[PDB]
Amino acid sequence: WPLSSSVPSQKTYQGSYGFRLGFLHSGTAKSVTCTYSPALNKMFCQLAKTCPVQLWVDSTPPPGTRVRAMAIYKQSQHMTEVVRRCPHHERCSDSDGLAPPQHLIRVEGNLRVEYLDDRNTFRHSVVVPYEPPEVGSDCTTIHYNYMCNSSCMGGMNRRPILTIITLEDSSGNLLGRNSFEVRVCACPGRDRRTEEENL
Ligand SMILES: [Zn+2]
Repeated sequence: WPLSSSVPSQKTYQGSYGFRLGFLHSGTAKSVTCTYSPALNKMFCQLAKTCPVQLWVDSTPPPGTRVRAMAIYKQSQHMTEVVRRCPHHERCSDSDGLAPPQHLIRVEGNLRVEYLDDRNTFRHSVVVPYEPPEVGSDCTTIHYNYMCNSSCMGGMNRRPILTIITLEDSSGNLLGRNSFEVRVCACPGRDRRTEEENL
């Protein structure tokens, strides 16, 4: 696969709308589906399972705002390599009828989801309309699904990745950015507790 000639910025930018991310406070019981470590800024999740990510703003972005998610390798020497699904999963029969079979990150439960293969940078990304929080709610939740394990040979192959979440206006202008590390693994709860053990 062709390397990208560029690397997306991962610099945090709250912007005019005071944009940042939140995650459920899920703990590390062995049963948890998805769990986020504030100390590591790292989400631990399972293949193809719901991964809630919260959008928090201080003021409401204008109508037509969109929310984009994109993965990059965390290690500088792999950064120009496009993060994609391994050949095995690229060929498996788990299509949801909306997502490209090579894309690592999907969004579930949203029929307005849109996927992009960037024709210049080669990066994959997934975008949904920004929706303000339901009345009485403090944030907007997106349900992401990661469609390969961190260990997948011929794919991520045990290399750490970051998900970059950006807010953009209807014309593509950057309004906000935040990011977090992701490990897609068999037992998120155990793995988080173990990785934090090294602190
Ligand atoms: Zn895979």
